[PDB]
Amino acid sequence: MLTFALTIVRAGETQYNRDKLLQGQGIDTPLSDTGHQQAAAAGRYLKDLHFTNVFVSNLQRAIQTAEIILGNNLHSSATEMILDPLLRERGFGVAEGRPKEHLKNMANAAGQSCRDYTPPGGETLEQVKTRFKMFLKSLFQRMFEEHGSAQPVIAGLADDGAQNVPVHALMVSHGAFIRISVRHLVEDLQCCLPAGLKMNQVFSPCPNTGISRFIFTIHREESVLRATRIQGVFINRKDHL
Repeated sequence: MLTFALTIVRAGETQYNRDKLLQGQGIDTPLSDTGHQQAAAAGRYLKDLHFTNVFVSNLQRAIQTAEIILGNNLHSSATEMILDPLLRERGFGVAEGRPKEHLKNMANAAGQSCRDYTPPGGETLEQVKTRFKMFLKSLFQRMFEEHGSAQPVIAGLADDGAQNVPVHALMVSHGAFIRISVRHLVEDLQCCLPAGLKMNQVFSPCPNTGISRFIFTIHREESVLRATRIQGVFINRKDHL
């Protein structure tokens, strides 16, 4: 109707990951050398895939990660890299630039758990979730426009779940945004899970340039595009590291 693969990759490391500082949207700096190497390893890993569509956070570390992946790709040089602010990392407001532990301290000082707490000038979970839902609606519209009309095999390889799926989007984003996105796919939209992936495993944090994959089936429910099936394939893969 339209079936398409979505590969999701977290940005590479900046200078600030090493120090375990909260980056969010307000720390917008380039990849470290490690970051470059992570992105290059991810690019070699995915080099045999044709990405028909590429969507990227407009934060620099995400842009560069995507550039390096595409620069390593054997098939996707004609693909325009779409910059989408909807893919930006969760904003952590005044907490940005502080070590990650400080966020815990602020939460505790406000009598709230970390899941409940939003620092001044940051986004709530609901706000980020809203950005992913908007991205998704926009994703479905763009994918059906270019590609639409009226069980995954998991071998431990770069093309798992997508060996014979020609329509393939790449999404390059950030750790907290990706975590929230996966949660929406898994919890809200109740996507199928493969091979021993369950609730417990699916919610682990994605490492820098960690790679996840879902297969979407979509159609027109009389003028409204909806997913008739979302199939998880793999989450947070880092073999290339």
